[PDB]
Amino acid sequence: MKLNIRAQTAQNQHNNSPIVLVHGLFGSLDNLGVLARDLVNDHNIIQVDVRNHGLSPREPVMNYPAMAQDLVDTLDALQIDKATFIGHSMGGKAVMALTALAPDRIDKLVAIDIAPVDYHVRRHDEIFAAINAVSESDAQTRQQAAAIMRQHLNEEGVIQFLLKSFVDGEWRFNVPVLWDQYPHIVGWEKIPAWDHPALFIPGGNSPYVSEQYRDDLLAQFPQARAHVIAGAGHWVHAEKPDAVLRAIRRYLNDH
Repeated sequence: MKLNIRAQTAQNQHNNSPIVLVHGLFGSLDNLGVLARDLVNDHNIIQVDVRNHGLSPREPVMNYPAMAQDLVDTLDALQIDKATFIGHSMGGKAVMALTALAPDRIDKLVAIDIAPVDYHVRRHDEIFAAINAVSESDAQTRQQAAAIMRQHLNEEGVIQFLLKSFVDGEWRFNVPVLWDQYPHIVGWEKIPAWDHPALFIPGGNSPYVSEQYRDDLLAQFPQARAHVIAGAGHWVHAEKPDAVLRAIRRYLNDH
């Protein structure tokens, strides 16, 4: 289905393909804004809210072919034939899945701290507990919500990231569905090889793109290029946006 988006025209015409930015689990279209603010200098930008996030529609189904189709439907809605896609984590998996569903609609591809693999672990139980605790309380403001979340989480950055989706005393993301479909989100459906250069940007202090996932990564992205950002965790763009942008532009210029 069509997604909620925020589009901005390039400040300068350079004959570049437009860039679609796709956030990760519990995120919203504002999360990759730091990248959009730089890339809009020479590209039309489209920031999307993934289904069940932000102000995009809710749907009980949450799998990658579905998220990939949403991207196609969104491109069709904006009458864009082909675009470069940049996705973080879950968003990166949606973009990678798009290569299998509609390769002709993709120009270049950037996957931030994510590998095309089923991680086979639960990594968000405490986050779900914090989210539910906030909902069960009488918290209305982000300050009140933060106080409760700190009782479950000790990573202030994660708490603030989640709170970007706490508005009018309600979570923007669809909690029951993200919980129910969680295995499919941390999971993956293997795809055919995409024989085109693809950029992967892992955080040096993150296990999302470690060596144990390399064989599977290359089997699906034979021409994958990895640019590890030293001293960065999972939300690489939030910690080292400059380093991420340098890697992105080097790839986009493909000299």
